[PDB]
Amino acid sequence: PVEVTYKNMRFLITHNPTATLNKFIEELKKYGVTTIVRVSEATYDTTLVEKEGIHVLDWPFDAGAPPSNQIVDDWLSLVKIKFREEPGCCIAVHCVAGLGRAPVLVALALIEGGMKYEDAVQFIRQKRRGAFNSKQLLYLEKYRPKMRLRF
Repeated sequence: PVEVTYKNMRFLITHNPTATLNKFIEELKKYGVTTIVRVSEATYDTTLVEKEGIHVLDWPFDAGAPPSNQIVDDWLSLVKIKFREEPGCCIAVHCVAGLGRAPVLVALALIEGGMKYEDAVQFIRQKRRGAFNSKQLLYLEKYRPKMRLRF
């Protein structure tokens, strides 16, 4: 469980539980996460998660493949609204391995928050070493930001 914080944003990058749901739920609730963004095939049932009060959003894309335009647009709007309506909260992004798709979204949040892509890569790699493969680093390098988040 690795946590990334920048300005008004706080993220928890997680993976499929190593160990079962109860420990997982308790940990998320303790971190203040109000939303889980699952971008891959997930190994747990949402029904218990939602009963605990954490909405799950399922925006999957292929491992190593870049997220669709819609996914990026939807993610950036969620980041824009959620942290303002619930200041101090945490957003969880979940990946199969917690090394590619989930850090990629967090990198996009950091870039749209003012970081250049190399700053964001290092910012996440400081918390989760070995994140991002070559295909994914190139995507972050080529990404051209909308630059519409306000702080």
